[PDB]
Amino acid sequence: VPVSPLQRVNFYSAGYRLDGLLYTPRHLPAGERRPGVVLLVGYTYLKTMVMPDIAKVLNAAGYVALVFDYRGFGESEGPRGRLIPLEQVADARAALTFLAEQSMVDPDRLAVIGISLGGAHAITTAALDQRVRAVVALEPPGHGARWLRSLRRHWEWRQFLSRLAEDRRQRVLSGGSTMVDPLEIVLPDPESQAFLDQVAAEFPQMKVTLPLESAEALIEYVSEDLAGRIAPRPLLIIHSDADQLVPVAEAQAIAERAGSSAQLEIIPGMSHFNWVMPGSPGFTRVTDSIVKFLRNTLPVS
Repeated sequence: VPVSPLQRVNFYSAGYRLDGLLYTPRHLPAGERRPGVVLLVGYTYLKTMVMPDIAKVLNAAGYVALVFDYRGFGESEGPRGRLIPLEQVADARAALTFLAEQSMVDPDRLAVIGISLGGAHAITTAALDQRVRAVVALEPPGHGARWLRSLRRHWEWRQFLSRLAEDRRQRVLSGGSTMVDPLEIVLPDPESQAFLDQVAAEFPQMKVTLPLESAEALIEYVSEDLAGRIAPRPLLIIHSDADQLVPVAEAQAIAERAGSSAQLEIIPGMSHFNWVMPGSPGFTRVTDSIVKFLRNTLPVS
């Protein structure tokens, strides 16, 4: 049975039916198993954003790629907009189980690539799961509280923390968390706000609200504390100084904790959003860096 180059797939995570897209290289010989890559999207992003373009590059280099929506997001089941980082990591581990069961994939040659918050998930997933042979983390927050803290002036952060303590009281006493615009938690600079408005105008189905509980779980989410556990398995961290939404200091703090087997690559012309377009020079420089890392870590041969 020849495998279709593009399949809509479904698999479960904690009883929730997750929705994914499985990219297999065109005209792949029958019986041939290839390295499989799990693609992890960022904060409130849908699986159709950026990842189908990265999967196309990956398929041309001979790799099988799987992207999926986290529980509560996109086409996946789950409490709507309820973002709990360790649940997104558990979803990524269920995606590894599904991908390892595919006929065209070698279960012993699995890799994970994540963008931004998904990059922190790639690190956490590799730390807890030995099936991850290689990891790529693009623009990852190393410490949730430090990352979100840096987006506000100190007085604004203290005020946000008090709002969170009041919400913790209300959800324990009565059951529900206050639902907010995701940009009330990840407070963007005016530049990111303008791009995010453009991306939301194009993908209006990406519109969601998150419970304030998601800010508290993100504050307690420190992928830095687990980065060292990736032991001799390689990690590539791709970041830049130009990133105003996730400071490059986050990538630097992860690289110090991960050690010598990790490699930190700074790309000069690279903001949080200027490299996403497939025709852009930043897209080519990023995807070339990913493909080179995957080639000498998980060779197609």
